[PDB]
Amino acid sequence: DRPRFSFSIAAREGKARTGTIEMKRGVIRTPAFMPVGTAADIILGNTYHLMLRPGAERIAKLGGLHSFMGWDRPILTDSGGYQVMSLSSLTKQSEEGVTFKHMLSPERSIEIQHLLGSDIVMAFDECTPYPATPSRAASSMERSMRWAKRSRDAFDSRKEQAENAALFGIQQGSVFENLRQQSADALAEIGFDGYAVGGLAVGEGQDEMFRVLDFSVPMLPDDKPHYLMGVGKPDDIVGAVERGIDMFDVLPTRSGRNGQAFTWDGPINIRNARFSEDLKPLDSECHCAVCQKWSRAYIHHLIRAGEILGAMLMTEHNIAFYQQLMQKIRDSISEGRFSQFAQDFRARYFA
Amino acid sequence: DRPRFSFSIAAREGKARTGTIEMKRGVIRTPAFMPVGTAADIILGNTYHLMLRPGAERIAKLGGLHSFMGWDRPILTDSGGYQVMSLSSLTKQSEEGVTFKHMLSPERSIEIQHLLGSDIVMAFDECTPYPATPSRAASSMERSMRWAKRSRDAFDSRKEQAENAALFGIQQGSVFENLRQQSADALAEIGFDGYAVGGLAVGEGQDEMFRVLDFSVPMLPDDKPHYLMGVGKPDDIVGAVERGIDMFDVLPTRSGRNGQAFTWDGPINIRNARFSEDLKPLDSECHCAVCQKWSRAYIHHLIRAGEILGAMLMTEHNIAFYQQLMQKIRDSISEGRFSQFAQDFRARYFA
Ligand SMILES: CNc1nc2c(CCc3ccc(C(F)(F)F)cc3)c3[nH]c(N)nc(=O)c3cc2[nH]1
Ligand SMILES: CNc1nc2c(CCc3ccc(C(F)(F)F)cc3)c3[nH]c(N)nc(=O)c3cc2[nH]1
Ligand SMILES: [Zn+2]
Ligand SMILES: [Zn+2]
Repeated sequence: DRPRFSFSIAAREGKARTGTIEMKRGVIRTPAFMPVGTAADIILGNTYHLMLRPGAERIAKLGGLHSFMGWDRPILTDSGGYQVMSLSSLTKQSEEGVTFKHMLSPERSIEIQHLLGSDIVMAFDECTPYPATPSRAASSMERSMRWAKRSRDAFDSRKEQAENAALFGIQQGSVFENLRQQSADALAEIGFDGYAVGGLAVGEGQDEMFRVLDFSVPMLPDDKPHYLMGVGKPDDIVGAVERGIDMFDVLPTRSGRNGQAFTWDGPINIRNARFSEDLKPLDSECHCAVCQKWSRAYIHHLIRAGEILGAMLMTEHNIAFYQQLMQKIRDSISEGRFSQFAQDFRARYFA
Repeated sequence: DRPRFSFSIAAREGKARTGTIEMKRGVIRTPAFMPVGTAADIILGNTYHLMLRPGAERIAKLGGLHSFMGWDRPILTDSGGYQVMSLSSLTKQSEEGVTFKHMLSPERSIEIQHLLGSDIVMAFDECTPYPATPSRAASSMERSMRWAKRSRDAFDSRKEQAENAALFGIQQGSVFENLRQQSADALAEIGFDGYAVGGLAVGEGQDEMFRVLDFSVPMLPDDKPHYLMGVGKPDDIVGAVERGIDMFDVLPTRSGRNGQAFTWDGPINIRNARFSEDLKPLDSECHCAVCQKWSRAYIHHLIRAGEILGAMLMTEHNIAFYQQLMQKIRDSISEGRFSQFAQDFRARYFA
């Protein structure tokens, strides 16, 4: 039987790594893309949504999220505070947690994720808004580190969870190297199964995000997986892998419902009239079932007609494109040609 | 190679028949349900929509509807006037045809259907509004019969169409037995490959529809297929088969996008809170892939969350339910137990 959690690195090129995470419910090939489940080796559950509808205790009554969704492989859940702060109408923050229109604390977040039955559990953190002053970023990061210890202790108190799931800590510190270092040190002292880079993809832009990754990822333990939260476009993924990221989480699903398809030649808006007579598939190389069978012209027609089928075909293609991207990344690292792949990818994607 | 068109009756029970239509692109088992293609042995194309977007000449440039949609089996198209009269903003009717905000005439309707490349072509008719006085129903039916002859002649003038497609005539006459008889006589004198009962499912209600079918279907040639246009709910289908109908055309697709699932125990609205914890599949006997894998509770969750996936699962189930219904109808007629099936179906569907 597979272990609770075991990360092995099979090959490296620069800071890029490729390998596997073994968990009880399956193996996760890295670098990994983790799509939303309601849209792969692992999918994301939506803690914030589920805790409100139908509620975590109701999901548990129905047998947990794996049974509920019909997915027997690993599931990752976020800790819910990012979404509370982004989407909730009124919020009140304190050392105990966040109250919103409900109190979400480290202990309650871990318990919710336990009731949902997810395999990779995120610590309950605060995603510092951007921009942040050094003082505010430090106070925020310090609270997140106290919450990371509380998250660790709550997870360890639940036997079923401690024995069968894994817990990731989340680095904060905004764009400041010294605070990122303090955060990494605090997380490593507590000890986690994996480490996420939090507080990015919050308006800073790709150049700044990459600059922060340049110094932040090496601060995390090398022998554990690195998860960049909230990222991202295909070019963000490639650049983050070049900087040592192993795991990524939404755009392909959102894009698919809004007319946007990803291709090796960049994104296209299939509703544009230039596709009305285009008999090529969405992407010329894509092996997905949509591209095996249907043209841009027909998908354009369906979306313009308001047919749900059009958006679903777009979404299927986008998810498959992302997984082909991840496979090409894994193969190129394993073959020692990832630097060349990244160069060729960018030249064509942006041409 | 299959013939252009050949209808064979394999078994009968009362007025009900089961058999096959052979056409060049495939065999159609009857009684047949014909779903919309943009949602089976045959699908429906949407003449009215296609003639406006992208236009019939553009569909032909793209290789015809079979290539466009990725469907190599038979396609049926309506003649477009029903939809023009239902949906168009302004219309002007004359002996030549209908002008609307375009002129659609028998000749142009046949040409459009030729450019689309459909296999079963409907004559261009007028669906008389309900209720209609005897005088208005007669004048309308008489115009439709003149248009049926023009449709026949236009179809026969196009070699590719005459040699590879089939043409159905459409009976009109509102609810009046004498006019239905005159219409059937006129259509049989012209000669068609199949015969549709038009002018029903326009607000008259099931009792009146069945009363009209009781006398109208026997007026059509017994040795040719009978297509009831616009029908309908599962109970309408069963009763129409009991009255000699062989072919049916939308509700399962519309219902699937509006929260309604068909089951052997009647329709259910999956958004209702009573399904939020219901672990049973949509239908307890359905063999479709949705019912093999997911619960009412999860489909409820997806639709309530606004996820496109929920509506698509509902639609897949509804289409599959309809096809299981048709298979049970065909099998029960072939086995001589259709009368019993209809009785058992109604008792449970309405319980
Ligand atoms: C978009 N930018 C971004 N997203 C971020 C997220 C949310 C991750 C998430 C949550 C739920 C889903 C769901 F679709 F499955 F619902 C998908 C992804 C973060 N989460 C935490 N905990 N700390 C962070 O510092 C952080 C930074 C993030 N930047
Ligand atoms: C709803 N009631 C109804 N629909 C009727 C229709 C439309 C059939 C049709 C057209 C297009 C589609 C599409 F979904 F594929 F687009 C699907 C079905 C009739 N059509 C003609 N020609 N004469 C009639 O006398 C008649 C009576 C009809 N009663
Ligand atoms: Zn594709
Ligand atoms: Zn089903």
